[PDB]
Amino acid sequence: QDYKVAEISLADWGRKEIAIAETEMPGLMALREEFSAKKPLQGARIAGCLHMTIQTAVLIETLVALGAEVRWSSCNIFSTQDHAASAIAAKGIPVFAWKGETEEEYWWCVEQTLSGPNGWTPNLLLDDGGDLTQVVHQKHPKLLTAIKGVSEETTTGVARLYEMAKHGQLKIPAINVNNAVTKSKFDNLYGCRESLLDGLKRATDVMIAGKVALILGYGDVGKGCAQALRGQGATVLVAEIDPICALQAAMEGYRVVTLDDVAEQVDIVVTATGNYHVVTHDHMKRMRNQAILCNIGHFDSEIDIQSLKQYQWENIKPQVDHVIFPDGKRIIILAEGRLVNLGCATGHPSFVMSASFTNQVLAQIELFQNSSQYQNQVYVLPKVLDEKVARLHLGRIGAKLTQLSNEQADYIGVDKNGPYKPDHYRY
Amino acid sequence: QDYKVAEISLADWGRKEIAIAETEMPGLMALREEFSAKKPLQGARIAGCLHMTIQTAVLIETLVALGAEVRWSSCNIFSTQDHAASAIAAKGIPVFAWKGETEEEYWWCVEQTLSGPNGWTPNLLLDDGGDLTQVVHQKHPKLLTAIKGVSEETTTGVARLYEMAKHGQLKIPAINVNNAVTKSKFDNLYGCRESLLDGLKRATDVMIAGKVALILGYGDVGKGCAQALRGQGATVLVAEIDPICALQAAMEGYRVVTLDDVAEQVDIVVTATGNYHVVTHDHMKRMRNQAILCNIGHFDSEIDIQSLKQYQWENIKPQVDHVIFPDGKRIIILAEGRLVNLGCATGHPSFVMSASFTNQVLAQIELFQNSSQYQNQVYVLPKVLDEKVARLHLGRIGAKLTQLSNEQADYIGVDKNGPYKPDHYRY
Ligand SMILES: NC(=O)c1ccc[n+]([C@@H]2O[C@H](COP(=O)([O-])OP(=O)(O)OC[C@H]3O[C@@H](n4cnc5c(N)ncnc54)[C@H](O)[C@@H]3O)[C@@H](O)[C@H]2O)c1
Ligand SMILES: NC(=O)c1ccc[n+]([C@@H]2O[C@H](COP(=O)([O-])OP(=O)(O)OC[C@H]3O[C@@H](n4cnc5c(N)ncnc54)[C@H](O)[C@@H]3O)[C@@H](O)[C@H]2O)c1
Repeated sequence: QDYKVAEISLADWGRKEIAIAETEMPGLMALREEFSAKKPLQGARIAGCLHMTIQTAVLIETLVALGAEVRWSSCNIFSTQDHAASAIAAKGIPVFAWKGETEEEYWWCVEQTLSGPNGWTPNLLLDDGGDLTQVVHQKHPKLLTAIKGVSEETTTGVARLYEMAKHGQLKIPAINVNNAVTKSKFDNLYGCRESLLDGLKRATDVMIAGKVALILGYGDVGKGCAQALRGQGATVLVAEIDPICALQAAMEGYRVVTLDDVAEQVDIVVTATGNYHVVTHDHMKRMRNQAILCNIGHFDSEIDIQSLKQYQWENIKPQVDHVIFPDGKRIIILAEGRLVNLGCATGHPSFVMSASFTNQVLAQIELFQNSSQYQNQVYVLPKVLDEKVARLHLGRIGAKLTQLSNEQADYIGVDKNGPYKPDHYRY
Repeated sequence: QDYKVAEISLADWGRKEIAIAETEMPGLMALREEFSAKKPLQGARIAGCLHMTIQTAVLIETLVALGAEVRWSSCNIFSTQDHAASAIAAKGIPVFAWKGETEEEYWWCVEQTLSGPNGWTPNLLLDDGGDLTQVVHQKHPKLLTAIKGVSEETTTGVARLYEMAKHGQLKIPAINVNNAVTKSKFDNLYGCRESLLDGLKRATDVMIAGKVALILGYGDVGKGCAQALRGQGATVLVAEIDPICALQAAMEGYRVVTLDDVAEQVDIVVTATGNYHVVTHDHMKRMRNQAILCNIGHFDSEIDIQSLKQYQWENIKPQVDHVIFPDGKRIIILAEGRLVNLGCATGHPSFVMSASFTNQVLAQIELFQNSSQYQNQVYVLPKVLDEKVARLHLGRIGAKLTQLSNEQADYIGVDKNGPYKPDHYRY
């Protein structure tokens, strides 16, 4: 068995939910219809490290339908949906992922995607968070020469690529999929606007209405989280280090505050910073009894979980834990500080993951075909492809585009078929 | 009298409202405090073409306090606040602006800023919409050699600059002030979110709640307009030519439709496209009795007002008119299709105009000092100045910034004092 999953017999349940998700993912299904005959990824050998969800299974099978061979692992120890991994494993696709991995099992799973039977080695990386990129660069540099490039899913992974490039550590071309508009401004924002609530509500019977909720970070994710909780009747506080993002939050009616000031006043804390130890031991000590603490940023290091090692952890149910302080006060921590929407729920819904993953497929096609035209730097896909991604998703939600006349295209200086905005337009 | 205004005796009223606006405009007052002693604009001779409002008077006096000599005109025939122009005129600053100019008077006013007593000629342009830039390039090309550059306020003006550059018509450096983040994402969005309602409510006793309102265009302005009307209980429809902006509107719960389809179904139509003849005669013929039609984009050419020339126009009150169709049906048109928030009300509130105009002052300083380092192209101010603008406005609305620790700055790859985002971050 060239796979490792929890229970293979969950495959039929996974297939059923995959069939449903396909009908919510028109971008991926359109790429199959456009490309599955020509097979533009025949000869592609993709090592993938990205949350093994039902939506990711549709990504995997789209890559396969386009001719790729892949080997897959998840980029988080709690984010796998076992029945999704099983459905993929049942198709014969090598996948190494289950919900609740140890850290040792996590890195073993990543390692399994770098080599397969018969001397299989990847010529492409598909990464979400930079761990697979890290492993190849730091531990298998012999693989780097045959890797055409990496396409990277998330903000934290791109930050790691930027730092590698700055220091001359990046040795392959990189496509920043996060900063496709149809990713960052949809997945990160609208996806989290729904899936933060999913994780919070599955984990606890805590009411949102009337609570004081603090969001750390007001980037694309924090913007969605703030919208989510405000709609449900919470008083929403925001912390920011960036004065432009702080001003945006203030102009939406949020008080912009520091956790140092407000730790005693909050019922719910959501870290969305992409940063390190924004919630410290003293904050958690100061938090009220039964306060809820979770992280929706990529790595659990947003919270200094290590400071809680000596307290009793009393498990409530899977991925919901009480940490009991010596004075008897308790806090509720979700998923041990790992990504809450994927640890305590099922991640983003299918429709918005389709926009992200259509971008992923196009990046893989571009790297596989034209990696020779790229240097060892970070790039984004051109705006014409970004607009194509949006176009492919309009029909599902019944949106009808107006067509420019010739004089209207000339008036604003665009082609009738786009692209419709200057390169640095921010939407 | 080196000025032309409506009634100079309104100056004391203008001074009173200017004093109030100063307390809402901390960015401009901070630049006075930082720079009024060193006078970085001593020797600057600015021709300005920008809505002569109370907020613009604070801009003008900030430039003057920094050492500039200016001559001012408005960029719209209805947008001047007569008492603001009078307060400026009373200070001895040459200004040529009144509410309700004819088109001949409008262009005469622009012409007055290009020459003053004693052979005064500008060495800097400050433009909002591109009309002043057009006049200098097309009718006074002798002035171009001594003009250090132009800073441009709005989306439509930047579009005109881009087209000039593409064809080799741009003969001075240009600073795109619109695409400072602290302008486009604040002024265009939050400003219009308030000032569309201002104009609509001052013009008519029309209730928003229960109405079907159509916004043409879902860029920064249309986004604010949609938010405004939705908060007040209207069913909000959106039209778009750009599939990314259409998808954004759909993901906020707006039906994305064409005016060709829905003309008979709408109570209110707001053009926010920056484009040409998006509302045609047939649309207006099809609109219901007492339907309200207005434009919040820069030029009245969004609506083919010319098609209504032969119908009776029955004035309701200043800038509110009935157009009576031969079948007896009437539509209400605001400000003859000119900018509704400035024609039927007073434009954006002071706080957000401060962020825009602080950017304007910094662009003028940069052009005056360093125009030699620029070619005849369009540029934006660097992100460090954009962040400074936001920083200067945080105190007024009580927002408290978190400070990065050293390890946190290193973790995300930024300096503790910024800039905090990559150059192409979209906020
Ligand atoms: N859970 C999900 O489904 C999901 C989806 C996309 C991204 N992410 C992850 O979420 C994180 C945020 O993503 P994003 O796209 O919003 O990034 P972003 O850079 O757009 O937003 C992060 C924000 O955090 C702020 N910040 C940084 N340090 C801070 C501190 N100490 N205190 C307060 N604010 C601070 C920054 O100023 C910035 O505005 C990343 O780790 C990203 O990989 C998660
Ligand atoms: N009233 C104000 O206070 C104010 C403030 C800022 C800008 N403006 C003006 O408003 C206009 C829009 O500014 P913006 O910053 O939102 O620009 P933008 O480019 O961000 O938004 C314009 C949008 O209109 C869409 N569009 C173009 N042609 C269309 C058509 N035929 N049908 C439907 N949609 C169409 C474009 O796709 C785009 O998304 C410009 O003229 C700008 O100068 C007015």
